[PDB]
Amino acid sequence: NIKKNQVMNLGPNSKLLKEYKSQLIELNIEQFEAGIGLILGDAYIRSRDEGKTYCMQFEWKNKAYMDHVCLLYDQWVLSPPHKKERVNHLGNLVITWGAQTFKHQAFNKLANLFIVNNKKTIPNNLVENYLTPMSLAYWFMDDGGKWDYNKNSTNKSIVLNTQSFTFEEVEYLVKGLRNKFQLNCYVKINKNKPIIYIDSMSYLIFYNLIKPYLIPQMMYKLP
DNA sequence: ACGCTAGGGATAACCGGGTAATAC
DNA sequence: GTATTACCCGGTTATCCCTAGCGT
Ligand SMILES: [Ca+2]
Ligand SMILES: [Ca+2]
Ligand SMILES: [Ca+2]
Repeated sequence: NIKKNQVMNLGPNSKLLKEYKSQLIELNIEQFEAGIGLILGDAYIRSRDEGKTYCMQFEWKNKAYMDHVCLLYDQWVLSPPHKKERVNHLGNLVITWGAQTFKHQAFNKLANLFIVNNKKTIPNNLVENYLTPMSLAYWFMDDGGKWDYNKNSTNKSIVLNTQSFTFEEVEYLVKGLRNKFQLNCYVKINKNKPIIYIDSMSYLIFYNLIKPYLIPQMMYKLP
């Protein structure tokens, strides 16, 4: 076998890299479980072939989170996160951090769940059959936040920013969250698009499930 | 008198395209 | 010359927080 340190700065078509890639067969349980939450959240899973391999591309303002995800997928990630500096239409500078895994058939398992016929969809019983506490944690860290951002608020209600999904898809996600994790949640409307509202009653239930997996610099998102 | 939420707006992300670097 | 592909880019906007001023 080959150590990552030996390949991480070779060319894309380097034979040693391909030999390093061939040693890896599957995502570990943690990378797959977190992957579910990430693809529900801020993650871009893509194929350049016809579904033979997939990679995940990442972009985040939060560098520490980017770092944490890169460490989680360490064996799949050759490069540190690269700084992305861009200029707005208003003239403002915008900083974010970019990273990607290399492409690999091990990522097909994640893609098969969501990417059917070249389009990001949600399967019927996704939450019920796949979403673990770890998945929920990464989903929250990607899409999660407060319902009440007022200073000195007593409201402990959570929001999951699911605006890219259809109303029907989000309803199914709600049905799952309620049945599997006993969360008192329902669909609400922002910009004529769906979000998931988790009531303040269920705050402790939600927080206890995800606490093992969240990082300090993502705690600001919690009420 | 003030908890709460619909609506605002500049991002913080998603999404594909291009290319520099091996192999043959 | 062609295939290969990880690390960038830049086009876009649905996010992701902030708050007006509604409702009681
Ligand atoms: Ca998202
Ligand atoms: Ca996010
Ligand atoms: Ca988006």
